[PDB]
Amino acid sequence: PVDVSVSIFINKIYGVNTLEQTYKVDGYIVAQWTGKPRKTPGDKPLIVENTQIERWINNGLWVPALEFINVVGSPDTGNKRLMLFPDGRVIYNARFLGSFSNDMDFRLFPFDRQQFVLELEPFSYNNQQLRFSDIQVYTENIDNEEIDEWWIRGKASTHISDIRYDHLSSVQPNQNEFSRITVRIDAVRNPSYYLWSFILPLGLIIAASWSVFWLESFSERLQTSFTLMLTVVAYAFYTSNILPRLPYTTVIDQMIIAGYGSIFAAILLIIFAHHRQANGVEDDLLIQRCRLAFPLGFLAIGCVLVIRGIT
Amino acid sequence: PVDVSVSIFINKIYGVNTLEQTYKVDGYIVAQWTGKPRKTPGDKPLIVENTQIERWINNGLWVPALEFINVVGSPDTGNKRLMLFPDGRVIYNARFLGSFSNDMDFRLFPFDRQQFVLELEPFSYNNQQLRFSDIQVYTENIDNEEIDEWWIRGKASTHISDIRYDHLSSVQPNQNEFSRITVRIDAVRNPSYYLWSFILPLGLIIAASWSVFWLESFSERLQTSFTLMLTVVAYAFYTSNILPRLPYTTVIDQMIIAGYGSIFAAILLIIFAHHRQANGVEDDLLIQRCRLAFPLGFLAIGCVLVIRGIT
Amino acid sequence: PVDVSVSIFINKIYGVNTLEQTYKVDGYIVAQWTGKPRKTPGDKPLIVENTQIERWINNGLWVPALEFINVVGSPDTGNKRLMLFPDGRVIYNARFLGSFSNDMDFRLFPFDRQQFVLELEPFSYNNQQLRFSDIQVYTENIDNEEIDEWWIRGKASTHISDIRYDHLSSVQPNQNEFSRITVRIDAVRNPSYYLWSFILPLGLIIAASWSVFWLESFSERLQTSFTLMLTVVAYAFYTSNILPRLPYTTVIDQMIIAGYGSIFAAILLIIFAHHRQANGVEDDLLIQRCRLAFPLGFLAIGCVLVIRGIT
Amino acid sequence: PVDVSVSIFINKIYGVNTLEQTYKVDGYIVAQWTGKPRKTPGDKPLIVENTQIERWINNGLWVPALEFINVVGSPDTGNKRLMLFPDGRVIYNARFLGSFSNDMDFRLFPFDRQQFVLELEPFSYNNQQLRFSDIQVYTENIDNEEIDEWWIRGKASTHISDIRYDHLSSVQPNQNEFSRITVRIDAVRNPSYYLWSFILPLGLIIAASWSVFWLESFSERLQTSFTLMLTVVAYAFYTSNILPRLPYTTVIDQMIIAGYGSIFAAILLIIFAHHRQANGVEDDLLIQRCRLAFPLGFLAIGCVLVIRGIT
Amino acid sequence: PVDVSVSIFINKIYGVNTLEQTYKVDGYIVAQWTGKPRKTPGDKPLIVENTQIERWINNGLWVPALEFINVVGSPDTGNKRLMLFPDGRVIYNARFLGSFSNDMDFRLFPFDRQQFVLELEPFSYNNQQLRFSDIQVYTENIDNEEIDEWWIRGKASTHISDIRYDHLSSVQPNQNEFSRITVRIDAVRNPSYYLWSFILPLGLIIAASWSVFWLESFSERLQTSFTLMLTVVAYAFYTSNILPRLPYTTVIDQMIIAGYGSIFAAILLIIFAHHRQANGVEDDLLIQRCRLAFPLGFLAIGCVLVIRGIT
Ligand SMILES: CCCCCCCC/C=C/CCCCCCCC(=O)O[C@H](COC(=O)CCCCCCCCCCCCCCC)COP(=O)(O)OC[C@@H](O)CO
Repeated sequence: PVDVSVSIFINKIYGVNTLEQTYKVDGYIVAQWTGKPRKTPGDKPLIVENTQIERWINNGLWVPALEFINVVGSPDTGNKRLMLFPDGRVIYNARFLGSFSNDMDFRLFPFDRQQFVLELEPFSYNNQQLRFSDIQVYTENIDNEEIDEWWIRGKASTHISDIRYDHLSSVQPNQNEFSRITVRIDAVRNPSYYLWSFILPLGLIIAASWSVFWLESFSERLQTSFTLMLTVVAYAFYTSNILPRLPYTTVIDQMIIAGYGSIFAAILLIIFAHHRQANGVEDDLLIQRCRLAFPLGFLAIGCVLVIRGIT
Repeated sequence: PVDVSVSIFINKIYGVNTLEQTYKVDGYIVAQWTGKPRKTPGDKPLIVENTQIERWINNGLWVPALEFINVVGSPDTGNKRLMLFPDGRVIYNARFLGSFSNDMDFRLFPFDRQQFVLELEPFSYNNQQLRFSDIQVYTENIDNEEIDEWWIRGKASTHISDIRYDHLSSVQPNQNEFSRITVRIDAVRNPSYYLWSFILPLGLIIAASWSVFWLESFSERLQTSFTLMLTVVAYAFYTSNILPRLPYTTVIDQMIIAGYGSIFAAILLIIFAHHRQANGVEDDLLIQRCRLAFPLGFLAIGCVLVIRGIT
Repeated sequence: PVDVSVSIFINKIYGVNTLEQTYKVDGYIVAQWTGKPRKTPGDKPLIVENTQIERWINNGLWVPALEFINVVGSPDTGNKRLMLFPDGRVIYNARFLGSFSNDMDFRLFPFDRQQFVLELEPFSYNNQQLRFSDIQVYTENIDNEEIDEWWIRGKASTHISDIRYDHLSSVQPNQNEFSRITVRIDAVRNPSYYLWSFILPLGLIIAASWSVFWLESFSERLQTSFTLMLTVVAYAFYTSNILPRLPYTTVIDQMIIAGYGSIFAAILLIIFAHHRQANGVEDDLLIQRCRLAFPLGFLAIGCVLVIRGIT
Repeated sequence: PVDVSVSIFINKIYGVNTLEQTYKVDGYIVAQWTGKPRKTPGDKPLIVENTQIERWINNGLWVPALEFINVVGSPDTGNKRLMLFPDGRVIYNARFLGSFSNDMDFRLFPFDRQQFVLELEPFSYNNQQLRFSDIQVYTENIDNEEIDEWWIRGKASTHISDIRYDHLSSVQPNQNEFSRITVRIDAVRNPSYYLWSFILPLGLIIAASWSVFWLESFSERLQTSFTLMLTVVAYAFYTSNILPRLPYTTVIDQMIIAGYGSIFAAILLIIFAHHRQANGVEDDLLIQRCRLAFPLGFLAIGCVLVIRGIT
Repeated sequence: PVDVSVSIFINKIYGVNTLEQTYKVDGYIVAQWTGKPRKTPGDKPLIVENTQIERWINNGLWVPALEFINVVGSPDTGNKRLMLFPDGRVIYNARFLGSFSNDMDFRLFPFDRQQFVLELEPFSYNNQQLRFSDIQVYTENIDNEEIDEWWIRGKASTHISDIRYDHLSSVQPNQNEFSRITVRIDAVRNPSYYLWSFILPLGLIIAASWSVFWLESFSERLQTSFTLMLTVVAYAFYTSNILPRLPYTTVIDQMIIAGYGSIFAAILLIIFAHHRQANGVEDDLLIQRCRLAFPLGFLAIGCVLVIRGIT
């Protein structure tokens, strides 16, 4: 088995696509193994750049192809380089930008924690085995972290494992296990834009909706409920036009649904308080009792949604 | 006829485009046939990766080109690999990401069932025949299925058939039939975001529109009908800005049309109840009889649309 | 002159871009001519696929380049293939996906008829002449036609003509005429989504705007006219956010302009009926006479626009 | 110096991007010079198409590279062709589609005049000099001009000049001057969609805003001013969602700003006319004097903006 | 060490993407070093263009690969050129268009200052050292500067430094330091569109919101507060649909939040002034005292945000 040591440098993680559950990573790959001794000009390391690599492969140089098994498409490889030492060592160094996919769950959207993952695996070998994985995310974004969309916690997690492919050759004593390198980078979204421009104003609109119980006429309470209903629709548009698309409801959308429910429940109470001929449009304490019971009932419902997400 | 056995691995189905009726599939192709015996270094399997394949074809190696006849454009092939055994077997292994087209019908949009299809066919041979097709959708997304946009039901359907091209050579005793592999994957859309953020609030807006018959003045009933009309337009915008574009009306759009109709029919009844000098603005039971007849009439219409889609 | 027979297969017409007046076509090209007799292995047809074609051209095989003179850019050619018969025949078979441009006129937008056009012409020869053109649009989309955006009427129109380039060599006895193949496919847009979700509700909003003449106060008529004006603006946004961009006004936009005009003309009549001290805010039959004259006047204007488009 | 004669054919100008100040041009380049006499098969012109050109360059054929110095990126060259005559002439013919940049000024947006520019220059030669430039915009779009986004006035302007690069070799007696071909095509935007769907309705909304001075109550005048303020915001959204993005204000945006100013100035006058206890809510001719002074003052302001743009 | 002198020409800086913190730069690279003397045809400079460069590298010409270490992906290189002098000098000249990333901070969005950065570094050498860097931004955009999105202040800053990579070979006496060229171009955004179409009208809407304290009824003050609340939501949509996406709040968004707060604080005061039975709906000077205290309190808050950004 040819031992291969790998170092991954991460320069930039960006472009998270929520519907496809993909993200872009730009960085370097440094693979190093040990072949047989060779003679190089000047008995010093020999450097072979981008298009000269292909001429060495045709002459019989063994350069294993390393594939990302989560990449969507083909990574946009930039500059490549080989460094053939006279004692046998070979260092392969490449620049990559690709779109990677992972199971990402945005159900706590403004406060979600993701885990960007890179999986590396030799494309056509089972007994060329990876030993060391060093991940150097040298971008110490701890400084000026508050201007970045994603905060990166911890350094990185590396893991060398053996993946078994049972859908393989009949003769598979050890001919169906492939070495795999997994890199995990934890991240936390930056909940400042979504906490000041989406959640705070939505709390004020819903809070102002309970003001409808302070008007002093049945006709006034009903008519201003439709303006409130139009305000929430105009707010669900401002939200859905900015927030990322998802196949489930986040915590912002569940507040909007509660906004529709609060206004609609107010309309039923306004109508019921007016047309029950036991309190009627005369002295009626159902409205006064509703000035207090509506904020409390909504606050309790806000707690049920706040424990559903955490659990 | 050279027998070819094919295995397709499906990694990711995503990016459904409703107007073009296309979708993206990423996975592997494994073709295997049996040529003539050859001598390989060490009498062990020989591996030929990406750019070394072209050097073997120039020397006379027979590598048939397999084409997807539903792909839109050219698939973005990544890593390729040949494995030439000494006893004659040849295994071709490639990575593909392409955009595939199929007749997709979204007329039940939030509850539609699709059928993603891959069709494979040799590009230039009629007596190189495919025998086996194994489809391994190993992505057991049954776990964490609720965070995915599409739920995949069943395993997969494979079928090897013979397609006849009558627009072909004059001498076509058997020279116009091509083997074809068809793969079908059933799917069901995830109706949670569209059932809580589009259908439920739309039911509340239309339900609140019937509240206009509880106001106690002709001037009030007419003026609040225009606010309701503005609310539905503001809702048709919030819907059309998120839902996928289609050349027909889905079930959400047919509710919006009923929303316009309900408000417009209310305006005619409000005006007619006021200007018929047989009940007039005095004691008038046409409005009271309309507090009940409007929700029932709309509920019945909702059933007609609910049976049109199923049938 | 080398006679060339051409067959075009059309698989998919989609992606109409209204501003650029381009559309995408995916299909096959089959060119067939007759060269000089050659000797092939086994005295049977010889097949030369994608990258092996270039090795035959370098050895002196004559493969004329056929260009689409309406394509915007360069078509994305997929698989290619040559079939060299021993008696001299050569069949060239390629897969193309390109963006094609034609003079498209959308002035009747929801009911417009287009004409998708493909123009083929040898890139560098004047006495290599095309004789036969067969267009096989085998996609019998007559079934499930109602789920497609474009309905295709008729089969196809083919035409072989000679284009003269006067901007050419001084010696042009016949050295400036190029054979050209023109393919025309008629189509009609699917006017169901645009007839139920854009035209019908717009007719209801404008019809409900004439209800402003049934209110019984000058203050009420004026104030509800501004809500109507806001409704039409909110509707012109919902329309312009979905309809394709164009450099002229379609029939939907001309109804919106009439919507603005009807409301604005109503405001002038409401104000004039109140401030003319010959009928004044007292008994005034100008408003009653306007309950009828407004729908009729608007209906007549709708006919003028309905004959302008047809003519 | 090798004399080079150039002909540019323009097929399509489209895709104007206002923020980047770029546009797309599709057409042909025909370069012709005179080398040394050669012997061709049959003593007739020899044609060398796309990939065979590279084999002639390797054997020492001089084919200068012509670069567009305004192109953003690299043009998407399609088919190429050489025509080597036996008497020495060489004709180079290529198909290009590229994105070109020029200083474009949209400050009169709906009535702006642009000037699409192509600049051509040999990439690495100073004494290979261009003599003739013929620009053949054969697209006589005078017919069906009204369905096109851009109207093209005049034919074309050509100019062969010498550009001096002072940032060049120390020995630059004449080794720093490069021949340059400049092509200019005048154009005028099609002001029909923007004159009927954006300017006319905006004139009606602002005109209807002056109707607020005809209501007969302080409470009514103030409340309907906020509906008008909401209408203009709803209109600035419909405008900014369709008009191209720019780093300055066009003439449409300056009308919207005047719309905000007119409504806001109306609010101050309504409040001031009510709370000055010299005319008060009693008989007050400041409002009546404002029914006339507001349209005139706004008309005069419209003239100041109409002379600022022209000057 | 081989001395390399570099000149960068900048043609166009555009396409700033605020979420990815990237921008596009188009220009030239001119590298010049001195190899060993060679014999050229005619004893004059020899020019080797695009595809002929690769044939010289295969024969042993040393052409170091220069990489941009901030580029996202791979730059779209256009025309290349070598100029081999007989005395040994070699000049490498290339055209590039790439997407570059830098730490960009938009927290003062309409008045932000950016710093576009290009970093150049040899890809595989440590003792090939860069000496001179000349940056020639010849685009004297001082003229017609007001039609450009970005104003460029100063000329350019160049810097040649040594970057140490400690993650490198065990034998690193000097084998881990790489020469680096850094180019910085200061810029200031053009605050005209965002100062007239976003900040001025937002100041008028908030100013008009304080007019609610001049109405003379509790019912009128409350109902027109909800129209104001709808206006601000309709304005936050018009803003968020045009302004660039960011992960923090700019100065425009902080005014919108103050707009929500001002209206919501007004609602509490309106309700409190009506339901405190010490001033009540009778003669109440809390509203009059609020006609003045609201503009002043908001003006002071506007100063706190105006000093937070500067500090
Ligand atoms: C299906 C609708 C489609 C289009 C929608 C149109 C938009 C809105 C609709 C309004 C009408 C709805 C039903 C109303 C039925 C009318 C009720 C009725 O029969 O009795 C009298 C008729 O009205 C009158 O005075 C006027 C006499 C004529 C009757 C009504 C006016 C013409 C209606 C124009 C229709 C458009 C046709 C064209 C469509 C393209 C009124 O009592 P009256 O006199 O004691 O007091 C009136 C006061 O002004 C003085 O006291």
